[PDB]
Amino acid sequence: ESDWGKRCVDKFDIIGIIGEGTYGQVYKAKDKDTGELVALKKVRLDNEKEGFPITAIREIKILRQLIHRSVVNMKEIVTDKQDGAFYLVFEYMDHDLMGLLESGLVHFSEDHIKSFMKQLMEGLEYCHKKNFLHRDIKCSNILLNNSGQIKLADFGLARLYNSEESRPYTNKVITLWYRPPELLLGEERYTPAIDVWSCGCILGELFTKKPIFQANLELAQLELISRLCGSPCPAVWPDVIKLPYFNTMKPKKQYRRRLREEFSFIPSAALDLLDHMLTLDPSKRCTAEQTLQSDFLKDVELSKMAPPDLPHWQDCHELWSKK
Ligand SMILES: Nc1ncnc2c1ncn2[C@@H]1O[C@H](COP(=O)(O)OP(=O)(O)O)[C@@H](O)[C@H]1O
Ligand SMILES: [Mg+2]
Ligand SMILES: [Mg+2]
Ligand SMILES: [Mg+2]
Repeated sequence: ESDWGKRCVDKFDIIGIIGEGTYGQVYKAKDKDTGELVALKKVRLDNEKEGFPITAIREIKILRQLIHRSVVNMKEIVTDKQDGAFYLVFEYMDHDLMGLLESGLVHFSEDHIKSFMKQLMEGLEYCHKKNFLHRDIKCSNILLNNSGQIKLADFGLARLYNSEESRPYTNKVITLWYRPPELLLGEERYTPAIDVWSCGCILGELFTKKPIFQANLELAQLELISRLCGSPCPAVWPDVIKLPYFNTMKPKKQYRRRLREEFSFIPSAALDLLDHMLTLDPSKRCTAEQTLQSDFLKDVELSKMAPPDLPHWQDCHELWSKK
């Protein structure tokens, strides 16, 4: 169906609110004609000074350019009854990574992690190849269904990136805990590397079940990053002295990288990949394509993997986890 925007929201049965969204609520709902479960993201128009939100417009333009298994795919746009909000429509996903981790109902085996990472990275690689930067990777933006299928979501901060030559981009992107060192240090002409750093944080978080860098503020965050990955310095990161806040934001002692010691409990192949993902110099950081060729992922056959043990009776989304 090419003919978007005309079908009515009342063709869906609204089951319940699953999210609080930037420009409207997110609903679980059911298709009355097909019986299919969907998520509806509301876009409210009324009382907006500038009408339909430029934010949703950007996301819509990006979503429409991406078709991949591991990336959220918007089915149609529907309207409130007329004569007024729109609703973006997506395949319903039972959970997101944050809600699950927080539920305390789940445990992820090495095999589960491999499978999740394989799917996340293939989604990410696809986006990068299309010249999109995600810029908001975090647990709450990764969706998982009961069949154990992963989808990268929330393209609300994504943008096109110039692969041919460098361009200046917005710096305060990515929630702080997942934000890479070059951004904390004020880079504006950054790269798809920023997203891979976010993913290495997820990977580590899957093993410890807690976000691996948890600070309030930027300087504090850099210090925590320094403590694990080593201080940023020219010896490992020559270009670092060119960054705006390098002198201003300086860690507290000149730390050694102790990533491999701190995460020794992790399997060695996972740990290689983690090491590479959390490499401070974005130009040395592995690409999304590189992660897929790693020991940890290269031989993961998805068809041959058992779905994980996820609750089929509770939908573990981030909003739920708070309530
Ligand atoms: N297609 C979907 N299926 C199931 N749940 C979803 C879907 N899209 C979003 N959600 C839930 O709604 C929450 C908000 O969605 P999102 O796209 O992340 O908007 P935002 O973070 O900008 O408010 C997500 O954390 C997720 O838990
Ligand atoms: Mg989100
Ligand atoms: Mg968002
Ligand atoms: Mg590697």
